[PDB]
Order: sequence, then C-alpha cells, then structure tokens
Amino acid sequence: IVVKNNIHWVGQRDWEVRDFHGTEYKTLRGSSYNSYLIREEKNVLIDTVDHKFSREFVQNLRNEIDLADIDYIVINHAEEDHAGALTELMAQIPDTPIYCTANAIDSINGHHHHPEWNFNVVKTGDTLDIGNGKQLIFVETPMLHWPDSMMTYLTGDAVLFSNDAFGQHYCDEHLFNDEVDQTELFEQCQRYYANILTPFSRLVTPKITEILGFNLPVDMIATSHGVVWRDNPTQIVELYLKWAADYQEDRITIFYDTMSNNTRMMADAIAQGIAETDPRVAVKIFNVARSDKNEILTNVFRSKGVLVGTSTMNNVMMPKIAGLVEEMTGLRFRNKRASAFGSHGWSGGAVDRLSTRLQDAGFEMSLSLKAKWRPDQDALKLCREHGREIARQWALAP
Amino acid sequence: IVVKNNIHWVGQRDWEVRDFHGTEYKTLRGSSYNSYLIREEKNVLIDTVDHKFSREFVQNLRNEIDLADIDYIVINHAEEDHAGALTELMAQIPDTPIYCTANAIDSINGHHHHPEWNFNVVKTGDTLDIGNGKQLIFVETPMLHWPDSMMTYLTGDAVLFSNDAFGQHYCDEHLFNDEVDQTELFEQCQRYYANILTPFSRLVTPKITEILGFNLPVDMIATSHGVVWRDNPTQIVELYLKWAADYQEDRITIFYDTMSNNTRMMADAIAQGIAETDPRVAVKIFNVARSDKNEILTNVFRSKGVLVGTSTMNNVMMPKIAGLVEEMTGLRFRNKRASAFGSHGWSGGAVDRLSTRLQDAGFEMSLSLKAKWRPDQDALKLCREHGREIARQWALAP
Amino acid sequence: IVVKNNIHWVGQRDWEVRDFHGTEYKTLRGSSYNSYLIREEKNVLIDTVDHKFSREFVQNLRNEIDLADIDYIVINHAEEDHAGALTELMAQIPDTPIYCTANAIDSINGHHHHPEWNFNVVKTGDTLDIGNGKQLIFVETPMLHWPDSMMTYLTGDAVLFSNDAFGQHYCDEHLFNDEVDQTELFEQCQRYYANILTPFSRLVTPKITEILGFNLPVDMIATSHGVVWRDNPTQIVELYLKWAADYQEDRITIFYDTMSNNTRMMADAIAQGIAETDPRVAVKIFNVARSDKNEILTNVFRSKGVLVGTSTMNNVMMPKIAGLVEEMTGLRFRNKRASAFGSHGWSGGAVDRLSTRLQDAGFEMSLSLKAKWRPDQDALKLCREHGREIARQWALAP
Amino acid sequence: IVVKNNIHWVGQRDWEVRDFHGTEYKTLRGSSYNSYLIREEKNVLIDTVDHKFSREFVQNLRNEIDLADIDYIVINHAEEDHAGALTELMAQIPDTPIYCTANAIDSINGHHHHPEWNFNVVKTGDTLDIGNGKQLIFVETPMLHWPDSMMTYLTGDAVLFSNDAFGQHYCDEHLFNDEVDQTELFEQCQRYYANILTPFSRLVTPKITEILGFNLPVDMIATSHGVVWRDNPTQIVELYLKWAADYQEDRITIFYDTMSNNTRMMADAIAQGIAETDPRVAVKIFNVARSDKNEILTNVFRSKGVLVGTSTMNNVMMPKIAGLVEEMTGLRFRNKRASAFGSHGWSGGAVDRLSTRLQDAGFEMSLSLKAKWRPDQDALKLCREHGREIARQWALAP
Ligand SMILES: Cc1cc2nc3c(=O)[nH]c(=O)nc-3n(C[C@H](O)[C@H](O)[C@H](O)COP(=O)(O)O)c2cc1C
Ligand SMILES: Cc1cc2nc3c(=O)[nH]c(=O)nc-3n(C[C@H](O)[C@H](O)[C@H](O)COP(=O)(O)O)c2cc1C
Ligand SMILES: Cc1cc2nc3c(=O)[nH]c(=O)nc-3n(C[C@H](O)[C@H](O)[C@H](O)COP(=O)(O)O)c2cc1C
Ligand SMILES: Cc1cc2nc3c(=O)[nH]c(=O)nc-3n(C[C@H](O)[C@H](O)[C@H](O)COP(=O)(O)O)c2cc1C
Ligand SMILES: [Fe+3]
Ligand SMILES: [Fe+3]
Ligand SMILES: [Fe+3]
Ligand SMILES: [Fe+3]
Ligand SMILES: [Fe+3]
Ligand SMILES: [Fe+3]
Ligand SMILES: [Fe+3]
Ligand SMILES: [Fe+3]
Repeated sequence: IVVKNNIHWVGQRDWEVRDFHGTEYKTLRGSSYNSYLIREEKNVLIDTVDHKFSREFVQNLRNEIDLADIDYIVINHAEEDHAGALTELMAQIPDTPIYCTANAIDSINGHHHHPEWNFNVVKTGDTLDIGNGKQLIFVETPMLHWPDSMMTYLTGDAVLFSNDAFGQHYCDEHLFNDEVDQTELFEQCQRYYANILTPFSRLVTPKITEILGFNLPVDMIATSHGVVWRDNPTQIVELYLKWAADYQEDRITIFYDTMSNNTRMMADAIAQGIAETDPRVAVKIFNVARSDKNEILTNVFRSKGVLVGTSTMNNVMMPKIAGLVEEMTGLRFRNKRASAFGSHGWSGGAVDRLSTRLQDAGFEMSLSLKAKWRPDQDALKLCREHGREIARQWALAP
Repeated sequence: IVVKNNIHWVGQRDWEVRDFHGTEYKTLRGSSYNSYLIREEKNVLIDTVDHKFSREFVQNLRNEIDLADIDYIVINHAEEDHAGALTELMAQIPDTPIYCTANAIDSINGHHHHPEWNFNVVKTGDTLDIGNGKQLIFVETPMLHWPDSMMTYLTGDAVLFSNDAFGQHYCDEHLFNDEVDQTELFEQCQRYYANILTPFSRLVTPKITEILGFNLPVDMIATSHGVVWRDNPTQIVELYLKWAADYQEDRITIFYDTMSNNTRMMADAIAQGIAETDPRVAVKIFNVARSDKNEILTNVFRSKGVLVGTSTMNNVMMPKIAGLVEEMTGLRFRNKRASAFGSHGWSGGAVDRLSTRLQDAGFEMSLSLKAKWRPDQDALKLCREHGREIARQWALAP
Repeated sequence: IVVKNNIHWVGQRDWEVRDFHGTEYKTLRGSSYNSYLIREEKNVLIDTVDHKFSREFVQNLRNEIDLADIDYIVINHAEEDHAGALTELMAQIPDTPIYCTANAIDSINGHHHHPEWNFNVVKTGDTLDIGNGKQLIFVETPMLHWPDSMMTYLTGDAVLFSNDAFGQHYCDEHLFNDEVDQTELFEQCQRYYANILTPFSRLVTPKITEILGFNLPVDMIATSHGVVWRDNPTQIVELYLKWAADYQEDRITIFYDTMSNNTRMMADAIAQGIAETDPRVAVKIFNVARSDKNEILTNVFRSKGVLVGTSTMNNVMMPKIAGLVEEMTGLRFRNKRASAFGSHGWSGGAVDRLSTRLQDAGFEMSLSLKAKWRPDQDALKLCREHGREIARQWALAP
Repeated sequence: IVVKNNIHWVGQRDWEVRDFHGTEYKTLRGSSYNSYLIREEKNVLIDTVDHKFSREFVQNLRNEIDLADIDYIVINHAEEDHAGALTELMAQIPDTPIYCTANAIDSINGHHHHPEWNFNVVKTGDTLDIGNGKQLIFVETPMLHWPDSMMTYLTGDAVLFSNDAFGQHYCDEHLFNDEVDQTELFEQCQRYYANILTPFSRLVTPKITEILGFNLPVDMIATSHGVVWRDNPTQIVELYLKWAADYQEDRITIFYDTMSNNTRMMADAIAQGIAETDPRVAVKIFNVARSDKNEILTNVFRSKGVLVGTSTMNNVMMPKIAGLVEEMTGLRFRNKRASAFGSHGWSGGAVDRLSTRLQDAGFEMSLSLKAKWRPDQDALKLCREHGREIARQWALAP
C-alpha cells in the first residue's frame, strides 16, 4: 500500500475482470487500477479507479485520510477505468480543484456532466507546489492513448505517474515489478501495447525522447494498471522504443475462418511448407471463431508476415474475417507482408476482396492462394509449395 | 422410422449439435439429417447423413437392408451434412450408380475425390423407374441453396423429397409435423429461411410456381432436416411464398456494439421514443457482443426497418458491426429502411462509414444520429426525438 | 410510464443482461426492474432498481418529482436488483421513513450498512394512509422467495404490488401483459418459477389462499420484473397454483455428460425406445456441457420422470453432473421418478453414486442402466429396451 | 517428419482443438497426435491418431508406405485420440497382427468391436524382433493413465515410445523439444500432469525406478502428444519424480463462486491479509464461473494450501463448487491444507458442508470463515485477519 515515503497506493485490484472496451480487449489475468495519494504539505490525489468500484474506493480513501484534507486532484486520463469514482468523490468535496489537460476538461465533462467543478488547465512544464521542496511537473501526451492523456512527475522522490503507458493488465497482490512473475508480466505488457498502442507508435519515440530531454531522475514509474516499476525502471521504456519501431520477430501468423474445414486444410499445408523450408521461423495458426482475438493480434504484431484465410460465403468474405480486417485497418500495422488464401464453391471472389483490404490496411501483398472445394492430394502439394515460396520470399538475411 | 408404405426413414437425429457452417449458424435446438430408403422392385437410397455419423449410418442401413440390394443412390445436395457418409458407403458398394445434377458431380468430386463413381446426370422432368408402377421425377433447383441442389418426386405415394428446402433444424424423436410442438417448429422454419435462404428469395416464387405447374399431388413433403410434412403439406409452401416476397412485419430491430455503454444509452432512448410514438410497432434491442447473431438476423428479416449502432474506435467501426454488416451485404435484405447512430470521442467518423455501407447493402437510409461521449439529459431528449421521428417516417398506413 | 391514475412506472428496462445470481440463472431475453411512484396526498415510492442503474434511477426520478416531495419508501424485497439504488437515493433524502418487514431491516442493513435509517416494521394487515381515501395494505410473504419478502396492496385502484412473484425476466418497451408476445411471456413465467420458486411450492397455495381470503378486488398485479398484469390478472395466479402442485406434464427429460460420447449413445437409444413405446410422451435430451442449464431444469420441472447420465471418471461422477445434482437437491422436485445410466472402463461406480444422490434428492428411483466402453449392437438393444421398460412403468393411465 | 534413422513421425498436428474428455480438459494451445513408423527388416506402426483425422491418417500413411508392407501394429493405449484411426486402417489390412497388453484387448474391442483381429498379448520384458539387430522391448504401465497403458523401447536407436506419459498438448510445426518455446512447453507439461496424472502419482516413482533399473540408454523419448524429447531427455523424467512427490510450492490458491459478490469481497480481503503477512507466498484468486477450471486445478496442484468459497443457495452449496469439489475428490491431492469460507442470508449451512467434503477429499482443514450478507468494515477486518492467521499457520520454516 505504501509506494515510497509519503506516496500511498490506494487503488483497486480486480481479479475477476475479463472484458475491456466491451469485449474488444479480453484480460485473462484480470487487472488492477492504480490511484496514488501523496501527502506532504499538500495532500494530492492522483486519479481514481474503475466506476464499478466507486463505493469501495471512497470508503477505503476515508480509512486513509479525511476527504476534506485532500487539497488537489490530478486526472491524467478521463477514461472510466481511472475516473469512474470521480463523481461519487466530488459529491463529498465539490470545491476541490482538479488539474488536467484542456482536452481532459472536455472528456471529463462528457462523462460526468459537472462543468461547475474547479478545473485547472495544465501544460507541459507546468508545476504545482506541494510543499517540502517537492512539486508536480506535468507532461502532456495527447493520443497516448487519448487526446486528454498526460503524465505527472513528482520531484524529489523521482516518481513518474504515467497512467496507462508502461502499464499492463495483470492482477497481483504484490505492487512492485520485482515481486511478480517476470514472464507473465512481460507477456501482458506486450499484449497491451499490441492491442491498444500500435496505432500510435509514431508518437512514442518522439515523446519518450522529449521526457528524457528534461534530464529528470526516475527511481520509479507508477502506472495506472498493474505493477510499479521499482527495479530498473527504464527497463519498460527500452521495450516501448523497441516495440514502437515497426516491431517484428522472425515469425509468421496464419489465421482464417472456415465452414467445412477446407480453408483449414490449406492453412495446415502452408504451415508445413514454411516450417520445412525455413527452420528459423516460428509459425502460428488460429481459427478466428475458436480463438482469442487479442492473442491473434499480439502475434500479428510480433510477425514479419501474415496469411489470412477465408472461404466465399454469399459472394462475400466471412463475417469474423471482415471484422478482424476492419480492426487491423484501425491498428495500422507497418512494414509487414501478407498473403490471402481460401476455398470456394463456384464463383468465389472472397479471396480477392480480402487481398485488396489487407493492402489498404498497409500490408505488402504477395500472391494469393485459391482452391476449389476440398483440396485433394494435388491441391495440397500446391498449398505446401505456396508455404515454401512464401518462406523464401520473406526469409531474413543469413 | 416408416414414413409411408415402402419408404423408410433411415436418418440420424442430432440432439447435441450447436454449430453449422463453422459458427455462422447456431442451432439451439439441435438438428436431424433425413435419409430415405425406398424399396419397391428397385431399392433406392435418397441422400445420406452428416459425415460425423458415417459409421452409425452404414451400420444402421445394414440392419435395414443388405447393401448389395441397394440399386440406386440419389443425391439431391452434396453438402457434408447430407453426403458425408457417401465415401464410407461407396467403399462397400463401389459399382452403385448415382443420380444427381451435373453440378452435383462437380461438388461431390470436390468433396470425395472419387471421379470413377458411376454418375448419372439428371435434368428437370427426367424419370427413373423403380417398379410397381412408381417412378422418380427429378426437379432441378440451382442456388436453392447450392448450384447442385434438386428435388425428387415419388409417383404414387406422392412424396416430395425436397432436401434442405422446407426443412428446419429442430431435433425431435417424432418424425411428422403434426407430432411436434407447433410454435418451436415454425420458429425454427423462419430462423432457417432468414439466415440461409434470404439471398435467393427471387428464385423461390418462380421455382415453386414451376413445381405446382406439373399438376402433381403432394401427400407428403420429406425434407432432409427435421419433420416430414404429413399434415397439410402446402402449409410450409405457402409460408415460403410469404417469406420470399421481401417479407416484413410491423417491427423495428435495433442492434449495436459499445465499449463504455454510451451507444447503448442512445439505443435505449431511441426505443422509448418509438414505443411512445407508434404502439403498433414491436421493438427489439441487441448487443452484438452479448447476443445470438442468428436471432438478430431473423428479426432483421422480420423487420421493416433497422437501426445499427457503433462508436468510433481507431478511426473505424467496431469489428463485430463491420462483420455483421458484411454478412447483411451477402444476405441482401430488400425493401427495408435503416438508420445509423453512435457516439464518439473527438474526430469520430464511424457512423458515416456505417451509414454508407448499410446503403450499399440495399437499405433505404434515414438521417443519422450522433452524440459526443456520454449523452446527458439534453442529448437523451434528442435520441428519443430521433426515435419518434423515425417512428413517424416508417409508420404503416392507418 | 403511467400504470393507472396516479401510479407511475419509474423502473428500468435491461435489454443486455444475461446473468443473474452469478450465472445460476441465465436470462436470454433480458429483464426489467419495476419501481412504482404513487402520488396522492402522500407521495410514496415502491422499491428501486438494480444497483447497476442507480445513477439513471435517481436522475429519472428527479425528472418525475422533486426528491423532497417523496414522503414514504416501501421496500418489499431487499435484493440488489430491487434495492440497489437505495443508498444513492437515501443519501439525498436521509430522513425519509422506510416501510418493510422485520426481516427486511436485517437484510437491508446487511447490504447498505445504514442502521440509522428510519425503518418502520409492518405486518400482515397493517395499513398506511396516503390520502384521498386510499391506503396501503401490507401482506408478508416470507420465503417467497426471501425471509424479507412481502406484498403491498393499494386500495381504490386495486393494484397488488407483488414484487418478484408473478414476474418474469422478459424485456419489452410495452408495460402491460396484453401488449407483449404471449408465448414468450409465458415461457419466461414458467422458466422463472421452475428455477427459483420450486423449493418453496408448499408455501404458495396457502399464501395465495390467504390473500384471496381478504376479499380484495384486483384490477392489476404490478410485479417487479416484466409486465404489469392488466388484462385478466388472476390469469397468472391460476398458473402458480397449477405449478405449485408438484406440477408435471406427460414428459421425460434425459440429460448427461460424456467424455467420448459413449453415454450419449445410450441416451439416444433410450429415447428411441421411449418414443417407440409411448407416443403421448414428449422426450428431451441435453448434454450438460453443451446446453443451457436453466432450460434443463425447466424441463425437469415439467417432467414426470428423468434419466440422468454419466460415465465414471477417477472413481467419481463427472463434475457437471455432480453440480447439477447438487442444485436439484436444493430445488427439491417432488413426485417425480428417475433412472440413472452411464458407461465405464473398468471398476466403474459412478452410476451407483449418481443413483443414490438422485434418491436423496427426492426422486423415486427405477433400475439403473450400465454399459462397458462403447455400446455395440447388442448393448444398444438393451438400451432401447431400457427405454421401453421405463416408458411402460411411467406410462399414464389410458 | 523424420525422427531418427528409420523412425518416421506420421502423426497429426491439431491447431484448432480446444476440448478433451468432453470439456473436462481444455487445451488452449491445441494439440498433436504422434504416430511412429519404424522401417527396418520389419515395418512396424506405433499407434494411430485421433478418430477425427482417420481419413487424413491412412492417406498420409499411404504416401509414406504401401499398407501391405506394414508387418506389425503396436498399440500402447486404446483411447480414441491414439487408436481412433485403427478401424479405418484395419479395414485395409485386416490380417495384420496387433501387439498390446491384455487389458488393451479389452479396451480396443470395447471401442472397435472387432474381436477377430489378430491380437498378441505382451508383458514387461517381452521382445519383438524387427531385424537389423534391433528389437522392441515392452514395458507395461497400468493406470498410467489407463489399465491398458504400456511403453515400447526400441533397441539400438534407444528410443522410448512412452505414449501419454511425458507428453503435453502444445501444437507446433517443429517436432523436437529444443526447437519450441521452452516456457510454453513446460507450462503445458505441468498442466497435463496436474489435471490427469495427479490421482496416480503413487505409481510414478516405482514405475520410473523400474524402467531405469533395466539399464537401457535413452537418446530420445517419443510421446504421443507434442514434442519428441531429443535434447537432454531425462529432463522431463526428473520433473515427473518431482511432481509425483506430493508436489507443492510456496503458493496459496483461493477460488469460490458468488451470486452477489459478497463471497468475493471476503476472498479479496483474505488475500490482502496473506500478502501482507508472508511476502514469500504467491497468491491466486479465481471465480469458478468466470475462470478456466484446468488453470484452477494446476494452481491447486502447485499449492501448499487452498481456500474454497461459496455462499448458501437453497440450503446447499453452489453447483460449480459442488462439481469442482467432486473432481478434486477424484484427483486426490495429497499433503495440502485447506480452509472453507462464505456468506449467507439466514440459516446458512453451505460452508459447513463444503468444509466436510474438502476434508474427505484429503485436505487438512483449518478454521472456517463465515459472514452474513455483505461484509462491512468490521467484517472485512475479520476476513483480513483470517488471511493473516492462515498465512502464519501455513508458513514454511525460515
Ligand atoms: C452458406 C454458404 C454460402 C456459400 N456461398 C458461396 C458463394 O457465394 N460463392 C462460391 O463460390 N461458393 C460459395 N459457397 C461454397 C463454399 O465456398 C465452398 O464449399 C468452400 O469450399 C468452403 O470453404 P471452407 O470449408 O474452408 O469454409 C458457399 C457455401 C455455403 C455453406
Ligand atoms: C480504444 C478506443 C479507441 C477510440 N478511438 C476513437 C477515435 O478514433 N475517434 C474518436 O472520435 N473517438 C475514439 N474513441 C472514443 C470513443 O469513441 C468515445 O469514448 C465514445 O463515446 C464511446 O462510445 P461507446 O461507449 O458507445 O462505445 C476511442 C475510444 C477507445 C476506448
Ligand atoms: C480421465 C478418465 C478417467 C477415467 N476413470 C475411470 C474410472 O475411474 N473407472 C472406470 O471404470 N473407468 C474410468 N474411465 C473410463 C471411462 O469411464 C470409459 O471410457 C467410459 O466408457 C467413457 O464413457 P463416456 O464416453 O460416455 O464419457 C476413465 C476415463 C477417462 C478418460
Ligand atoms: C437464490 C438464492 C437462494 C438463497 N438461499 C439461501 C439459503 O438457503 N440459506 C441462507 O442462509 N441464505 C440463502 N440465500 C442468501 C445468500 O446466501 C446471501 O445473500 C449471501 O450473502 C450471498 O452470498 P454471495 O453474494 O457471496 O453469493 C440465498 C440467496 C439466493 C439469491
Ligand atoms: Fe485508457
Ligand atoms: Fe486504462
Ligand atoms: Fe445445404
Ligand atoms: Fe442441409
Ligand atoms: Fe428476489
Ligand atoms: Fe427480483
Ligand atoms: Fe490417454
Ligand atoms: Fe492421449
């Protein structure tokens, strides 16, 4: 509960949660919502928690400090998972001044509908004295991931409250990074970036470059989700630079949907052709109807190339492929190559429309693979050869 | 097990099945696969069963008749749920002649890869004598629902083996229509047509008109799924004509997806505005992430108008909406009106792209509804008014 | 929104909800939460809504009437789906007197932890004048379904606010029973009683007998879930008497779990043996792993007999069967007969323990059916014969 | 495809599979089925594949070798996932002699119903010459995991075909252990043992001791699921000894079910009390209704102690807890301690029956924790204290 000195974690662990953003981001290891109470000469509260825990939040905050003793409230991000307990709290201390970006005023009002609250706009470099020789330095970070996002730096203790950035949805009773299981931790960090931060990778390097340019010490990075980076904090920062640079491993992801397993047979063959041709490559196969969507996108993120599959259904693609291609267009993956494939009954046409959309999504397209009905021994030889040819074209230098 | 005289049901009931066409058609009441053995002077087998039951099928067929005694095999439709036990059967009696459409030869080979089988092409009006003054009259029905589809008429007994047409996925131990629960039966008939036959409605009336033009008596209609229409057979035929004529009731369906329930609030308000304005209208609301997709499409089929909802996510629609719009484009609903709506955070743009695609799908578009963040009391008044205005524009004549 | 005269519906429709009591009661047609505002000389609020809609509730109540104008609050049932918006409301009007049973004081405090609230204990026959010649007559109904449950009768308008009783989870924009789809309505009424009220059937007839013994007119029955019974109200009352009397139709339900489909094959055979022997009987088969649990229990409720299936796994039953038998023990079905069956590999023992527990649950047991590994043609003949023998033993009089 | 010298992998990768043993074992990374063709002077086939891939299996085996050239068939285990393609294969070469345990004859017949097949019973130490100075030495391993289980040792090449043992459900295009991701590999090995092999741990050490007592070299261990242990084979053997010895880490697992989140609140508090008292302990919390069951059991396996939770529902436990306790009784965990807890409304009684059953399952019981309705601040202090007290009682020596 105690982060460092007079900084107190007053957040909420959520072991049961599985759905975020509707069902667009599934969290298989639950999550946590970090809120930090800093008490020097001035008592300042940094962010709240998910709206589902508003009652537990206020009550727990009472057991920590009398509400009237809170001087300032800092809101880095106005999304419901961080500002959901704000209305219930401001109902007890309505006159308390809030500090946020100009855009946050727009987003906070859009959620809580209380424009009378004492908002105080802050910009990059702005400071807020809190006594004892310590102050809060604000750093705007628009579109990382919302127009309203920012970060708060605490002088002296050298703590960077980054909110969503550098966070991960991984529920644990221990607070610090060196206290949890390392593999599960990093698997969750990468899952987060790939499914939410990918479309804004271009802003990451310049932003991180700017922050470092302030020559500020960082003993800890305290995110709004998961662990506090206490042990070797820049650790997670180095990763974000790596991830933001059109990241890719020697990996190929293959996903598809199928009605009678014909496209599946093509997928399996293509894989065998790849694994047989280039041993360095790690291959993954997924049925979009029977798989975790976020796991597919994480792999895609980690991949140098992708093969998407679909049969023709009513002159169009299959719904789950159409939807998954829509999401990829939004995530805008970069410097990746792709190939479409599928089976059909008579007129077909789904592989062609799938191929065009993959290209508009930003993928560098290779030749498509097409089969009629169920691939017989001859057709399967073609599918394996397609796997080999793809493996040669995409092969990394020796 | 006995249908009529020397016609024996030798199919397979499937109580456990939930998924068809991958997961594109969910069957909540299971299904059945009808195969009919006709024994006069010639023993003829009409269709087989799903590939998953190939072992049980052959064995049960042995207990009915020695395989060598089967003279002819009739294949109306070469989809795996009806011809899946064909390879395992033809391995015992390889020389047995098969009767089907020219397209069926292409589709059967595409599945079983046995081009050596003794195929015999049949066309509309063709006959196959089976002794005792009875014969089989074939009726081609391409694209109902496959290019290979046809129907078989048995003279004397006046039995029409229609295969998929007039069928429904409803598992019951009783075979005849008058023996099962009527409401569940018809609910399943309508669910079938809406999710599979809608795109081919234009072919239904001419086809049914043609068959009736043959002046043939019909004592029974024996489909490949579900009950045998024994009691008042034309019953289901009258329905298909009704359904094929751009069918619609005084009903409005509203579906959407949402990340923080903002679009949900708009949907609820719109509904209240409709119900309050026009009591004749039946309203339905669905969250595509939390609902049965086939149930949504059935309602859409039954509806005169639709309101589709979505928020903006990464400059695009939400995946499940994009996918569901893709499927509707394929099903090609006709003479229906629609309206797009949704919330957004800053730039938006998802409602506009949703509206265009709905139009390209064949919907007559009305004004869109847009809100920013969470709709406050003022915004909610607009959403209800949108419901009222829509209800007036779409209202049926007094 | 207007029920009758000065009685105003101020509840909340819930189209999206699927889970109740964790996941023990799935609601496939959503639900609604009814709250009624009665305004004569005294303004009285009857129940609130689900805690998830506390914000929308208070706000909507403001748009209806100023909170200070509310004189009394009536709480028939203190479960979260009806009293979840009570804390948020009492925070605005803390001095407002509450009327409930003695047990409700215990249950309301156990949820809200505000023992200072002005509680007023009421008993059967107690009245509360509200002006204009009208008063509220209270009727305690403990264990229907909670120790705290009661009903409120409004004189003059003749409205019986029964809360949970006579309700159903069926979300619709129309409020009155004669305005909704009748089949869906009754299907939901029966689903409710079977899954929640079965264990307390013995209390239903005496309670309903008592209420009628008050010689009070009932123009409407306004439940807390779903429609208001406006058209022929006693309709639903007659049903409850029917349902409470160890209800059963000429129906047999068969459910089981299976690892390799051996027990499934036995189930299918048994069914064929039943349907072949006694045509009057309606048969239903369910795989507990692939089916809606509440649908299974509804059928069981409607059934005269049950056949539960399971294979032996690690010397014990299968989990989902063990769990489902645990729930049945709690629901305490009466005057029903049952038979256990299943397959095993070597030592077995699961059918025997399943049979004993079914008996302790209150089922009158018949002979068990046992098979080793996969039932061959001989074993299948035994399984069908078991179906026939069961069908004869349980047959209703001619 | 080539394992070593004249040993050819001819199995089947299954990327899509999610369900095993009905739904009792969920496989989130798919699986594979290993079949090995050994060709010296005698051509011998070791096991087949899952029945779902019988067609692909035979066909692929044809492309490898003419069926008539197969001299012997070895069946280590007669479960459908390894002998499912046996009927379809024996239909082509009916006279081929089969080698298996006496119990396998019983289990193979129970599945395939072909008692005429040329079975040849083998016992531990039995040999089967295959030419070129190499022979097959058989090692019976009853109840690991079936009465029919055995292992086959190939002289010269020093390959131990262990079947299920040492296997894992982890689908990959690479065959050898040193070629796959190590963490995912071991996570799957442990998941397998915990969910299937736990009840037979007592037989593992004596069996492995016996095999090593034969003084046979092992260059490779070729299982029937997943990778071939090529690099440091004894690796997985050392683990099994570790796992079989009533394995436990410094870990505590907490699972429960809940209807209104009361028991959840108790669970969260207990955890906080543990983490606060003993930092060495890793804590895990699961909602049985919202979690992967196999993941829960894996943790339980890894745990020194467990806290199971449940509220009272209809005088009994909650179904999913009852079912999960039934399965644990079957898995028979050893040398673990446990504590029951839960909330109730009036009479309660579920915690007491849960506690007794946990004890009969083999857990050493601690004091139970009980609360009424929703735990207020006082009750929560008790729940945390319960966490502390448990943490002290179960603490490992300094
Ligand atoms: C509902 C349905 C609709 C179909 N629509 C088309 C179509 O529009 N054009 C076409 O060429 N084939 C169509 N087909 C045939 C399939 O594309 C063909 O069977 C294909 O081989 C199946 O591929 P899959 O098993 O990998 O899903 C359709 C099949 C089904 C079941
Ligand atoms: C992951 C994510 C991506 C978003 N992308 C956009 C966007 O590209 N443009 C925009 O205007 N708003 C965007 N938003 C803001 C949402 O559209 C806004 O919060 C909206 O009110 C939510 O609607 P809903 O709760 O009905 O889903 C995004 C929100 C999230 C969570
Ligand atoms: C994981 C597992 C555990 C088993 N445990 C037992 C057992 O304890 N006693 C027994 O006689 N058979 C046992 N069996 C064998 C099964 O009961 C046998 O295969 C049965 O026919 C399967 O029935 P089902 O396919 O209907 O589920 C077990 C099988 C499996 C897969
Ligand atoms: C359907 C149902 C049945 C119940 N049955 C009992 C009961 O038999 N005995 C009892 O003391 N409480 C009973 N209760 C009350 C609950 O046990 C009580 O609300 C408890 O605090 C809920 O715990 P949970 O939210 O953790 O699930 C029942 C509650 C429900 C909803
Ligand atoms: Fe965020
Ligand atoms: Fe966040
Ligand atoms: Fe079809
Ligand atoms: Fe069909
Ligand atoms: Fe209730
Ligand atoms: Fe209720
Ligand atoms: Fe096995
Ligand atoms: Fe196995």
